[PDB]
Amino acid sequence: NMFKSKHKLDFSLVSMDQRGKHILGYDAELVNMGGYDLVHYDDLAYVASAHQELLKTGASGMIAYRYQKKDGEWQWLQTSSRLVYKNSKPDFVICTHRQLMDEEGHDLLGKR
Ligand SMILES: O=c1cc(-c2ccccc2)oc2c1ccc1ccccc12
Repeated sequence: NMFKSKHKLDFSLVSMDQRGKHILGYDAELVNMGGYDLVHYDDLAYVASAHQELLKTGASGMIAYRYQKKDGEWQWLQTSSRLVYKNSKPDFVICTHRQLMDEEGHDLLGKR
């Protein structure tokens, strides 16, 4: 139930596992989709704090949030993020996701 993806430092998508493409339901549309565009409104500030924590410390722990698929439906995801460096400089973002059920996302939502 877990899949990986790679993003630029603005979290625009670069590549994604074929497992994740089947869940999200979007390859041609993957490069046109910048960051924070398909994240739920109630999660944008919390999700942006993980982006700040990623750039500040180099890693972001598992956080639960809602992402919109192609069908318009919201998907509960929990993602851990790590940085890839090019000579000590941050280069890309590597994310590890896990597809969650609605009850699983609600339980992790109540932990923050
Ligand atoms: O909306 C972006 C896309 C993605 C994303 C996730 C799964 C599939 C495709 C894009 O997630 C994030 C985004 C931006 C900031 C994030 C911070 C922490 C964790 C995830 C973030």
